[PDB]
Amino acid sequence: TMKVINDPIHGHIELHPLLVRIIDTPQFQRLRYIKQLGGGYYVFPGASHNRFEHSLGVGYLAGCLVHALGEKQPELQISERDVLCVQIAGLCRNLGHGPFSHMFDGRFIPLARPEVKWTHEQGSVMMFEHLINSNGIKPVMEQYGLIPEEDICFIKEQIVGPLELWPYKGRPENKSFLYEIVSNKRNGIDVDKWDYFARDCHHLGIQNNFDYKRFIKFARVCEVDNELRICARDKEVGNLYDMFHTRNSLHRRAYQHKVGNIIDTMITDAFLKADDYIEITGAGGKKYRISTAIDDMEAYTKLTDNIFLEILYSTDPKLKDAREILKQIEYRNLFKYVGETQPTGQIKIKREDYESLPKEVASAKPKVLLDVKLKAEDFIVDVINMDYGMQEKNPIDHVSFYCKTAPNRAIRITKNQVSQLLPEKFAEQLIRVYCKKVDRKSLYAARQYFVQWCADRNFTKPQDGDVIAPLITPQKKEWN
Amino acid sequence: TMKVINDPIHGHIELHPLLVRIIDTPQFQRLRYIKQLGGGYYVFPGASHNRFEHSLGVGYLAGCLVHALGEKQPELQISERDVLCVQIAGLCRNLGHGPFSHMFDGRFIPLARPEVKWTHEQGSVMMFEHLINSNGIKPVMEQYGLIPEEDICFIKEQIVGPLELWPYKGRPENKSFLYEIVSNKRNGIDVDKWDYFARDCHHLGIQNNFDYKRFIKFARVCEVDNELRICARDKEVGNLYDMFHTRNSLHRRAYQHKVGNIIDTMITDAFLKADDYIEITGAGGKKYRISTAIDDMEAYTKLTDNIFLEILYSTDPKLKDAREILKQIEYRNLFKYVGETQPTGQIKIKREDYESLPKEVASAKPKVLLDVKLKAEDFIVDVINMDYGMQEKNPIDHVSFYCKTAPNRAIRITKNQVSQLLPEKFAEQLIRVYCKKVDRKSLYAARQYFVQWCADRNFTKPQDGDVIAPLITPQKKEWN
Amino acid sequence: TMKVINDPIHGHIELHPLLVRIIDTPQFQRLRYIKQLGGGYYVFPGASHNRFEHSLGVGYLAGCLVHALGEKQPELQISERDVLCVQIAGLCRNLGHGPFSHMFDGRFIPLARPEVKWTHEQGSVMMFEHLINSNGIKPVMEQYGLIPEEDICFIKEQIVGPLELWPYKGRPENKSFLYEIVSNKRNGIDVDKWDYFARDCHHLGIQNNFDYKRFIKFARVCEVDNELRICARDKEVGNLYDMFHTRNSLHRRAYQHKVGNIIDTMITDAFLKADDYIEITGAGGKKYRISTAIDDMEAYTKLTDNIFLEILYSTDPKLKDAREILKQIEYRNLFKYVGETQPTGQIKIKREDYESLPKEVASAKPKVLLDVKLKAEDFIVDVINMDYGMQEKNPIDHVSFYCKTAPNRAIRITKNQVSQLLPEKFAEQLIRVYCKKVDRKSLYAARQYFVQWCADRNFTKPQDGDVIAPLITPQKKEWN
Amino acid sequence: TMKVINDPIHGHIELHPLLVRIIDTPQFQRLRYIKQLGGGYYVFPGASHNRFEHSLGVGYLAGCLVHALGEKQPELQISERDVLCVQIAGLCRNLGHGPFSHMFDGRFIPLARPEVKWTHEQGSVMMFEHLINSNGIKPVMEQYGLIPEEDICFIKEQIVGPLELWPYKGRPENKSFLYEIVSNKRNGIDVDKWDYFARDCHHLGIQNNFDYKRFIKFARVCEVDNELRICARDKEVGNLYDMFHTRNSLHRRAYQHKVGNIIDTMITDAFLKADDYIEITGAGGKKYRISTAIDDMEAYTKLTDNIFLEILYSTDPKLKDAREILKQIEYRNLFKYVGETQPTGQIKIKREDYESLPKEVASAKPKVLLDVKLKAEDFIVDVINMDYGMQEKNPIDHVSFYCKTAPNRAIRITKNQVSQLLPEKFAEQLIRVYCKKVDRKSLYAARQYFVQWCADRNFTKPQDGDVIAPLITPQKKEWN
Ligand SMILES: Nc1ncnc2c1ncn2[C@H]1C[C@H](O)[C@@H](COP(=O)(O)OP(=O)(O)OP(=O)(O)O)O1
Ligand SMILES: Nc1ncnc2c1ncn2[C@H]1C[C@H](O)[C@@H](COP(=O)(O)OP(=O)(O)OP(=O)(O)O)O1
Ligand SMILES: Nc1ncnc2c1ncn2[C@H]1C[C@H](O)[C@@H](COP(=O)(O)OP(=O)(O)OP(=O)(O)O)O1
Ligand SMILES: Nc1ncnc2c1ncn2[C@H]1C[C@H](O)[C@@H](COP(=O)(O)OP(=O)(O)OP(=O)(O)O)O1
Ligand SMILES: [Mg+2]
Ligand SMILES: [Mg+2]
Repeated sequence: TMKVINDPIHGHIELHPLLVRIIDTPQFQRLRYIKQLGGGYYVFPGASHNRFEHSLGVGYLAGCLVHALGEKQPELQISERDVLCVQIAGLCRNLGHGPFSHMFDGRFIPLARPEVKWTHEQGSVMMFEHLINSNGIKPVMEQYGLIPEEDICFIKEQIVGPLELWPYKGRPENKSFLYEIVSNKRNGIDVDKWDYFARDCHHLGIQNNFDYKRFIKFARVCEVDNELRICARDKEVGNLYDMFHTRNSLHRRAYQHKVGNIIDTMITDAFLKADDYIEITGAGGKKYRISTAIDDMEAYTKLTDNIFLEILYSTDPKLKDAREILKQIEYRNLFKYVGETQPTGQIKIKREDYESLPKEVASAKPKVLLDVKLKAEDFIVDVINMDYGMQEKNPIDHVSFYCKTAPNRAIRITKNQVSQLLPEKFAEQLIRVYCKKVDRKSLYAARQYFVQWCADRNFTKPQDGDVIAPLITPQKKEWN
Repeated sequence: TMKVINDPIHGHIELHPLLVRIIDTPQFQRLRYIKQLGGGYYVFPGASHNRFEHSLGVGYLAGCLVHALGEKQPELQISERDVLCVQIAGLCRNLGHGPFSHMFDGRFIPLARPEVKWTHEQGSVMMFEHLINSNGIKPVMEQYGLIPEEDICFIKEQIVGPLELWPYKGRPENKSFLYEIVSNKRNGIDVDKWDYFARDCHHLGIQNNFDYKRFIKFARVCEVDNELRICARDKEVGNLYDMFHTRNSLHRRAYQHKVGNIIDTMITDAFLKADDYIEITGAGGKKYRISTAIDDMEAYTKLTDNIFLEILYSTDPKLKDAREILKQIEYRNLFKYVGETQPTGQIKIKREDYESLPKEVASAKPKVLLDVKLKAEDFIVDVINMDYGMQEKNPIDHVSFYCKTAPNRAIRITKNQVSQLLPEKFAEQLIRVYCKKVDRKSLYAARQYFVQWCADRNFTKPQDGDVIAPLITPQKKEWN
Repeated sequence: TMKVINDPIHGHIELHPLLVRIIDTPQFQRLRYIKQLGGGYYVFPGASHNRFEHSLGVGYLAGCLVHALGEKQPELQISERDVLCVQIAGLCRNLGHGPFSHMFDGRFIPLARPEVKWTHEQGSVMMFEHLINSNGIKPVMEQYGLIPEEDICFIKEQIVGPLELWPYKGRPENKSFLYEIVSNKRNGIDVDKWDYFARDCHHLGIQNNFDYKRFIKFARVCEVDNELRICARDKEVGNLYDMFHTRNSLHRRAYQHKVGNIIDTMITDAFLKADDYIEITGAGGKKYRISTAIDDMEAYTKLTDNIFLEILYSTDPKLKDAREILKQIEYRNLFKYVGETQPTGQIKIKREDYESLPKEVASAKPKVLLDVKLKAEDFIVDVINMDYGMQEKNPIDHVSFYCKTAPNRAIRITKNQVSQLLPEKFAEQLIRVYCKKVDRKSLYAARQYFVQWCADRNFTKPQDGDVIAPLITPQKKEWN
Repeated sequence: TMKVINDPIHGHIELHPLLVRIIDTPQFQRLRYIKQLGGGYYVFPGASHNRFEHSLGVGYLAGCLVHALGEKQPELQISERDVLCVQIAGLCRNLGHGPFSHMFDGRFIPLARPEVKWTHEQGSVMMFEHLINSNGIKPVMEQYGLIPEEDICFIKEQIVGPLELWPYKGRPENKSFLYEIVSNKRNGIDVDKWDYFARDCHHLGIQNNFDYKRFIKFARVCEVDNELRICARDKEVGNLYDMFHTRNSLHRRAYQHKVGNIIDTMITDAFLKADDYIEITGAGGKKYRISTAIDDMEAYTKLTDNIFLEILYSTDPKLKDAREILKQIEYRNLFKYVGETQPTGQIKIKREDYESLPKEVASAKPKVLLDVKLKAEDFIVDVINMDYGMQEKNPIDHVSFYCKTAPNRAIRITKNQVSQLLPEKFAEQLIRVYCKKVDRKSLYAARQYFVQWCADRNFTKPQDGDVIAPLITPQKKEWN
């Protein structure tokens, strides 16, 4: 019967035997060897935590919220079956993450298999399928009153959305609210965030400005457009705006730390140079690469942060180039950050243009004395899209609220009904430039190119522009 | 010699004997009987803390920062004398607060002595003067190397600004940075905030999004316009914006909680009805009122939260009206919140108009069935100015930064150099309306007046407008 | 309907309307004006907390545990009625505390009304009776399914024990376990402790070594001697020992801090000198003293920490003596701690003997040069009984455990089955001596008397004996 | 110049450039891949932390304490040189740890190379030597005013004790107190503990009962027996006893968790079965085993937790046996805990007897019906020595204290001068028995053997003895 796990964020979590059974598989335990924050550990030494513990946390909160709704509203007829299905989805939405988490689907796969479209969510589903089949979980699900045909569909839909109008098959419109819990496609307000805010802050040594327990206490289900949706108490609208401010602030300080990102980049680089030579045994002894392990779940199961050390410790001279990069990390000879700027007004930059940016920076011609001349391959240019989870859209516009005087009546709240101190935009781009040539003079040069390039493209003045390129900044009137 | 105090926020604080001597006086100990958050305790039961502990905290952080600067830059020639003066100012800037803190100078005095102009800062200075003189502190200051003539001036200036060009007398332009520590008139970034953020969050059960220790580690002094000012590392600019976001959020959730404010109001009302009958003995046996105790520091010394209980426990029928209000608080029959709205576009409301607003709301004529008709005296209207500490101004525009490549060279950073996700405005007004008549029907009515009044004045649509006044909201096109 | 309160220790607590109604009375709200830790605030400035918030906490935890038992074991047939009754007892066990909490029943009443026997528990019951009657709570109890005759008895028994074998009337032997929750007379393991551990640590700035949530998750009810009792999982026995270690450690560092205690003593002294002159209006306009207010609950209601300030701020020269003592506290001219010692071996000291100890210390004749000669009235001697809650008894010997392999079978665990690193004794006495004469030479003398007295009585050598009385310590062989 | 690192336990730590240089080496960065708590991660999912972060913490606290002593007492003439040497020793005392930390030197090496004597301390020294030489650190040490000949000796002595009367060469008797900071051989009170208490509690979700900051504030150096030693303020003696209670409690609940230990045991077993086949390249391409990598630091550098996954992911059938054990861990088919007991009175068990205990348990002949008969190889028996760090000795007897009235005069404090509630013994043994045969009937049998064996050897009655072996416990009178 049921187990208790002590978690520093949530305290003692009770786990239903079915969930234990799911947890105690190689597919799930694999998450113990995948850092939540990837290269962030190398900047924030507190951040040792792995996707495993985060997954328990999500599972538990999913459970908390669904239970709370059932207690508050029996009329919903939430069953233990529904509860466990939501918890399982909670536990399992991180199953698909690869080495160093977002480094893998955010940097490595895009560059190593550009044609394929892949997300950790896709992978979570496949890994889940594989986990169920490989471990005879279906019988156990039935033993506790679950219906695998319907429920496995439901669970997958919770994670990834429809597998193709009410587009969901796993549950009907009257249980629409269950899809809003683990991975909310409508506005991004889900228990996944709540766990990582708390867990990441605890580990990074930053403090979390969002109360998820509070939010659970005020959550109700109401009818909205013939769907039953989760609604938040009206006055909590400020807390929701703050939730996304907090998310943005965590990305600014931690998830997109300039050095954290450059380490992610150097690791990705090394993975690219090892991809040809590393072999991972999949189903039936068949062999895959780092970049193809995503095609066989038995291979993907063995693909974790360990790869990094496999490479670092290798003696094969095939891997000399990859290994040498990782060693530079250890000695802390990293590519050097040059600076940060943003596009101006309407200007927006797409993924297809990314490869051509180092070339543009090298093409800048600053009117300054240069010892060394720098080449496109010497520049790395990271473009980062910061938003409130919905590109240009305001997610609070996609949230339903209920007032105390009419608790069953859903309503909408506009930005102007809340505050004038809110942002007018909800998306932006940051551009970081780094140089692969580390010496004083290369770095000095790189600054001139960079700042010149900003001026050429009419980007925003880097904060330290006047100090790093005092001869370049005067040419631009707007800058001063 | 020196004492150690254990504080839940800062741990063990060391106190120089001179500071102990200052602390162990009636004037200072008085702060033990003054709640930091006033009426907020009646909403947030964690908020039992008094100004006393907050004052130690401020003192300590003042000391931390001044010491840190001296360690980092000996060339500043910060003396122990300077350190103690800053700490004393730190300890003493809350000396002038009255019962329930901001209730007293924010609500009570304005209404009870409208002709006088008064602030707790004014009072801190007078109370400090009184504390020094009444306790023979001057000899002790000299004993530890302080020069009372110069230093007492310095201390007062730190708290209140110039007592009347370099306008400060207590210290020269080369020590300009010492004025920026305890009460920063230039941009509001001071240790007072840092302590209350941490202390209030710990007690309220909210979490603080600002790392003051970090800020202290990155603080340097640089020349700016022939002044030596405290400068912050450039990349910490985001943390500063977040500091004020946090401040605004604390006000939204706690310091301006609608019910917290109404309790402050009811306490103010009771004080008004007792002001004629409560007598407080000042200097030479002379007697004062609650509203006149501010004229004699010996009387003000005895004016604390105790007044509230004096009134509650009184048997004198003179005080029946005041006592009856406090009893309604105990039974939780409070004035009832009707709703909240804001002015539109440019509209701004001054203090002189405040008294006339209940009258405007009563003058609204909603086209709805009314059992009761409500009068101006039945309405309370609270107008709340939310800003980043400098009305319409952005305080980060008044902050100086230094880059890592040129640490002595101060620079400025504009909003656009940081983010497009920042606010476009830095000030706003909230209007809350409450009704003194509590029954169902008076309340129902009050909602109609309120919503009608909003429509009449072209204010923003209250969030729950459609639910509380469904017959009123349709008339306004813009609202729907 | 139900309210949510944000508590820093427990987060958001939900409160049933009935409990709200009980809370929103003058008798309950009174607890807002009574410091949990009395004089400890004057040592630990974090400790601003009042009995009110503690009481909410205890209420909530009582609820948590009773709910957990019902969820785990439906066969117990715990009703909502039972739940609310336990919560009410939880909320209400601190109702009887007087000014500065344990100062009042621990020091003041014993000295001021020696003939009467009184405890805050007695008073909690009376105040509860008074609260129910004075506020028409009985109808509201019936409205929510409670049976006042039985339930009010039950609630009182939970707080104070039997009002006179199964000695309880409010509930039968089959619900015996409900008595173990709020105030466990059998072994002292109850939710009251769990709240104060957490709450006091949070405020004092100390850290709590006991996980009550864990304990709740492992709690079961089992049959023991034809009673149904709460049983703890066997392996949690170490945690229980640690619970009492933590309690003892809190008393050592905080609740019995030498200076905290002396302040309690000086406050008590001032109350004694004011007792004749302070009048408090009880039932029918009849008037009481501080020391007699315990006889009429209407008067006791108005007896709070406020008394302290009433006295401090008084101008009546009747109160000059009392007032002067409080002023010495403010200036921090406190009675001076001389030292601490313990009885040896079997020696135990009774409460009646307390009055004769100052006399013994003054009777010591140390062979040393004395400027001043000290008198019995110049000495204060505080005797403190430190135990695990049950004098000489080990409370874990009165705890029932269950094993995982037979969850319904209760068992006992002896000390030797746990560890040899546990204490061999569970009770002891500390003796502190203070001098009322504060000057260098009186204090120097006092140390000689004290240390001599220790030697005479064959008490333990004070830790600093050799430093304070180097001429006295050599005479005792055992000491060196 | 200097770097700042954000640590969740200590906040922002400043690092001197020299220390950064030491940190940014393969030898130091290796610690990132070694779990502080080894197998405890598999029980406490919060415990993801590695030795790396702990090492920074120790470095920083070493620095805090030495600085504090210098500030308090300039007469000590502590130089920046001394400071950095202490910090380097702090950073580097964990350099020698092997995979899963104490699993490696506590279980694996003892069994795999019984003839060799080895500790992580030995290895820390060797790894340090290797780190200095392999990275040209000596020049950098000289650049900052260090004298490698004297200082490297000093640093090593701090870690391991004398390398062979004042037995230390690195510094004279007048700087004796510097040896007490990083690794205190006299009484075990050092900054290593302080960091792990705080860091481990934060991660395990347990709470730490020891205030190291406080202790640093009250630490002074005094003369004791012609040495200058660190002394603690007398009244802090209780906090020290509590420090060790906390240590013992952490071991009870976490470091010696029965299942955590069994996982360590299964990992060890797998390492043994892989030891023959895993090869690790050391100096000059020469190859070592897991068990011999301790002989060449270049090989040891590459020996980390990674080994575990290397084995788990291997396809080599040489490793089938090792791999199969790790897989049982992943599926959570672990050896089963049977129970725990202790020796009685004087009985003590030496290391030489350990191998023979499974045999004794199998030799027990319980008078009960047995389906299966169990063999010595089916039993694991773990013997755990719990003490206060000094076997039978009380470490507080080896601590020096200073009183407030004579701060330069060291003194001693005995147990009886503190409390009678302290332990009478400071060392004990726990015996845990596990069965490798997991089925119902094997497990049932195992309990009979175990309990019978306890009875035979006159060990303490297992807590659940009566439930698991009701037929066996009656035979022993003492048990009942
Ligand atoms: N004393 C403690 N305090 C806090 N957390 C603990 C303590 N002991 C164990 N834990 C943690 C470790 C685990 O994540 C979780 C479960 O541990 P534990 O209760 O010992 O389970 P177990 O499986 O070992 O016991 P059993 O199977 O015998 O019930 O709680
Ligand atoms: N063991 C403790 N742990 C944490 N904080 C403590 C402890 N003991 C006391 N404190 C707190 C309470 C006070 O605010 C502050 C100082 O108390 P303390 O150190 O006992 O000074 P004291 O003035 O009582 O002793 P002395 O006058 O003999 O130096 O520290
Ligand atoms: N944003 C917040 N975060 C954390 N706690 C909060 C926040 N806002 C309020 N609290 C606390 C203060 C109270 O103790 C508790 C209840 O406050 P609140 O939810 O505002 O009730 P209320 O009575 O004002 O609203 P209503 O009656 O309109 O539901 O929550
Ligand atoms: N906003 C933040 N709040 C708290 N900690 C932070 C924040 N930003 C960074 N940190 C942490 C992460 C690192 O462990 C440590 C180093 O900080 P950081 O200033 O990012 O150094 P850096 O090397 O990237 O700056 P630079 O090299 O430009 O001086 O501080
Ligand atoms: Mg003292
Ligand atoms: Mg850097």
